[PDB]
This record gives sequence, C-alpha cells and structure tokens, in this order.
Amino acid sequence: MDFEDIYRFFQDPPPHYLSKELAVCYVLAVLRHEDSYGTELIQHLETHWPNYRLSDTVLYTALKFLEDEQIISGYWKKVEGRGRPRRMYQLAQANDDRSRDLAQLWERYL
Amino acid sequence: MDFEDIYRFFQDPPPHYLSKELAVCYVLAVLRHEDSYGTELIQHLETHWPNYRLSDTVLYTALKFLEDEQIISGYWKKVEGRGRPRRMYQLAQANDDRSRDLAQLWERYLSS
Repeated sequence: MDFEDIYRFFQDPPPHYLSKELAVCYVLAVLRHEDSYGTELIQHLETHWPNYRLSDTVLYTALKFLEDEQIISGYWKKVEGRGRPRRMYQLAQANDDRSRDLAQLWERYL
Repeated sequence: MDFEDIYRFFQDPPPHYLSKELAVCYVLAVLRHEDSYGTELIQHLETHWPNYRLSDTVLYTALKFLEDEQIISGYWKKVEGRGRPRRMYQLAQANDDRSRDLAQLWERYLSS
C-alpha cells in the first residue's frame, strides 16, 4: 500500500464487469441504434464506457434471455475476406417500449 | 432471470465492498470528525452509505497502513460491563495533515 497507488485508484480506477441485468440493458441500448454482434458488443463497451467490461459468459446469458423473451433476433451475415459467417443481432420489433425502457435503465445507471 | 430481477437490480443492487484504497480514505473522513473503532467504522458505513460495505479484512489492511504511515494512532478504551477492552483510533498530531487530501478523495468519489 502507498500514496501513489491511492491517487492511482481514484484517477484511473479499474473497471467492473457487468452483471447479467446490466448486460441486458446495455445490449438493448446498443441494438436500438444499430445491429451488432458478440465481439463488437464486448469491444464497444470497453471503448465507449471504459469503466466497464463484459465477459463472454455474461454476454451469452443476456443474449439468450433477450431471444427467449423475443426482444431480439439473430441472423447470419457475411464478413469480407472470411468464409465463416458472423452472428448478428437486431431488435425483434419496430416499436417496443420494453426495449426502450430497459435501455433507459442503462443510461440512468451511467 | 426475469424482468423483475432486472428492475429489482436497478432499484437495489448488491452493495460494493470498499477496496483498500477507498477504505483508507473513508476511515480518514470519519476520523477527521470523531475517534472511532472497527465495529463502528463498519456499521457507520452501511448505515450512512448503504451502497457500500467494509470487511474486517480490508479494514485492518487500511488501519495497519495508516498506523505504519503515522497518520493514525490507537488507544485502549474501557467499555461499560465488558472485560474486553476496545481499540479506539484517532488522527495523530502531525505537521503534514495527510488526512485532508485523502478524505477529500472519498467525498469526491461519493459525488461521482
């Protein structure tokens, strides 16, 4: 323990990993603006909201929930230069106040 | 999970245990107003700032640091109707008031 290490923590504290509940609301906040995919949802968090991180396990949990609830749907998309397609997600509906409200819990949490 | 979990999470998330760094600043914020003791420092944190908790492990890390750096000192106090004495803590007299700066870091963190 030492003073440099203290103001360190305060000037640039380490991030927290999202819980499944936060992850659901984050993912919805993103998809309300653009379709996305797992790798990007993780990376976008680190770049846009660097006090937070998202693991593959929690991301999967959130996506499975949102699919089970029919709030999002998945689709395959080509990736230039690659044979293997990419699994994209989009909001399942045009108008869904549930997705809007959940996204708003994220923006209010922040 | 279900949607009720979600709203319930946002209404009352699990509290965050203080890191050793935040615990040093919290303890100093307390001691700038009053002498205190371990069990009180832990309880006071939860009662006044319920989004946080302090463990005995992290508290004793913080207290040992602050004693080793000569910012705080301890003394023994007699508790009514009890054999076991109580270790109290207070800011030591010093020229360089290290506690102000660190206490500020707590309060600023709270508003952030």
